[PDB]
Amino acid sequence: HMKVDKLLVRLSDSVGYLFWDSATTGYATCFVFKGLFILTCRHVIDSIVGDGIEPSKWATIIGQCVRVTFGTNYFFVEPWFEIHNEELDYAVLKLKENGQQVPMELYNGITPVPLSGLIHIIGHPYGEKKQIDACAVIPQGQRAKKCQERVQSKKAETQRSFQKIVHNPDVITYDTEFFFGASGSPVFDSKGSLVAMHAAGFAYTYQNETRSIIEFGSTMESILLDIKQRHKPWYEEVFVN
Repeated sequence: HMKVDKLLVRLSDSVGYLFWDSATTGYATCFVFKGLFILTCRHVIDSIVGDGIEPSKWATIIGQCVRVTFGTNYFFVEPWFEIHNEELDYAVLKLKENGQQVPMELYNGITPVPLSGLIHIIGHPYGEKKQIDACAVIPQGQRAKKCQERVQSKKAETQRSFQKIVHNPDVITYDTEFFFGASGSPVFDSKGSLVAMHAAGFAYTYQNETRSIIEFGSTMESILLDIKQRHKPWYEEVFVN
């Protein structure tokens, strides 16, 4: 369908390339969540700050070492780091206005989480050009079976490893090229409505190729509930008011 394809091209203007150069250098994907606030994965912030830094200083380091481009066209973020979560692997940052127009926010209400079918992901695999990809949902009930099949096929040449996606309705699973460094990329359902944020996969190297057993992202519903419970005053000023 092309009306959805034209919609996803429009939405892709809200998907950003996050770059950092701190003690290390790297990139990730992010997207405008609500207003000036962007979303990315929590493990990305951990890579920016690195290990052994007091929490009082993360906001200053983030403000000093992060830049975001949605295309001199870039945004800094505010030295502010308060809404985030390790298990759901999300982090909110706030863009600093600089006269350039902020792209439209992508959170557009309570999209149902697709239990099967097709989803779309927008982001920057390999830290290169922005891409829009279509992926098939892997239903929850087939996750454990899919993982063992593919591990055994390779060994032909356990499930304690995968037991963070097995009974987790808070994630969608799928197979995507966005495994290659596009963590933080927003995930859309077949209508082009924001449903999730791509998180990670299960990396391994086989015949000198880096591959992944399965990929997953945390649902917007689970992220928003966490924000609603843990940061109710912030939720009401940003989402309600």
